[PDB]
Amino acid sequence: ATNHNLHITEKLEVLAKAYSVQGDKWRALGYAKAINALKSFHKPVTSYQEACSIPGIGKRMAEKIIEILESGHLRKLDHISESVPVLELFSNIWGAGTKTAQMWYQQGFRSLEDIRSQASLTTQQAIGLKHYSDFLERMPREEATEIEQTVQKAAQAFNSGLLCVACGSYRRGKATCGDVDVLITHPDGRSHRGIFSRLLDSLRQEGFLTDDLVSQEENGQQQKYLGVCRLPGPGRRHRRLDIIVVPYSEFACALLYFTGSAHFNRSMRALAKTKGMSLSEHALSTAVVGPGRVLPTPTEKDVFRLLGLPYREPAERDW
DNA sequence: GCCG
DNA sequence: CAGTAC
DNA sequence: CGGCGGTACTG
Ligand SMILES: Nc1ncnc2c1ncn2[C@H]1C[C@H](O)[C@@H](COP(=O)(O)OP(=O)(O)OP(=O)(O)O)O1
Ligand SMILES: [Ca+2]
Ligand SMILES: [Ca+2]
Repeated sequence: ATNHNLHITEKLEVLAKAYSVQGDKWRALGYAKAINALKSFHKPVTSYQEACSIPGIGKRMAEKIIEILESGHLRKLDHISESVPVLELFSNIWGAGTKTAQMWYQQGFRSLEDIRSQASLTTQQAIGLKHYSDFLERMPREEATEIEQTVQKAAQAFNSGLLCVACGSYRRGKATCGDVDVLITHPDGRSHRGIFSRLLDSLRQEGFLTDDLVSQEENGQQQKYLGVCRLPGPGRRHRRLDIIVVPYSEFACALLYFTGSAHFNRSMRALAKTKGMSLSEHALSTAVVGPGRVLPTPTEKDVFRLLGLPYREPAERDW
């Protein structure tokens, strides 16, 4: 729909970003839920009382909204730390978070060139710094498709029955993507095994995979790769790529989880908890007693159904 | 930051 | 264990 | 006042 409260959310996003890079994770989360609540509200917010009735907006958030309504400006925006642009600069390095960004700032570093010459870097952060510009830009939707087809083609060379899906914002119909996550499975329930490691080998040989961030991550029977790819041809940029191989049993939940968004996932976890359940990339389960009971879910719709929730197409999962 |  | 990412 | 998910890898 249309955001009737753009004059409000524009300013709040600045604060959310400031709180974010300063390590204040929960405070940032509150702003994010608030901003989401505002831009999905059916009309302009016009009073403190009306603001408070909205779930996700309490007194402190309502005070700010009202200030914006009354004067058109937020005072807090004029008192945000001078360090925020620099901490944001450092936080856009893959492998570096707020703790690192603060350490670097406290060491006197103020630019990427300083990090490069005076700072110690993990192998991951060195790759993040090397591809900094390319990772900051979002790719055209059409490029996410080619990357998907590249992984798909290499995978079906081992087993034609394999199924590959690109999740994330791409699956949600965004015109651009921050990165690509390709989910791979097989319907026979077994042929997905033994594919992952020699798939990555193949993709390295043809020069598609350029760097590894996490070469291998084993979570249950899921296998995950985090790395960097680059399509053939002149002018092509380095892009963030994820490859997850999952068994068919967990495909619906994995699909649901990697499609996102992260806000949406969080909301579904909360909803699951109210019905005495848990939701992960692997399954929908009854709450812990020993472990819990895995409720089987062949399709994403079965997940919504077991949660007593009307299905939402991927395009409608922004939060 | 907000909620239960 | 702490930090980071998913 | 505590939860806002739980898990894996890197160092
Ligand atoms: N704290 C979390 N932060 C980010 N992603 C998470 C988190 N928890 C679960 N996920 C999931 C949801 C995401 O859809 C999935 C990977 O998607 P991701 O690349 O991070 O963003 P996105 O593809 O939805 O948007 P975009 O491409 O614009 O960055 O990881
Ligand atoms: Ca409220
Ligand atoms: Ca993505």
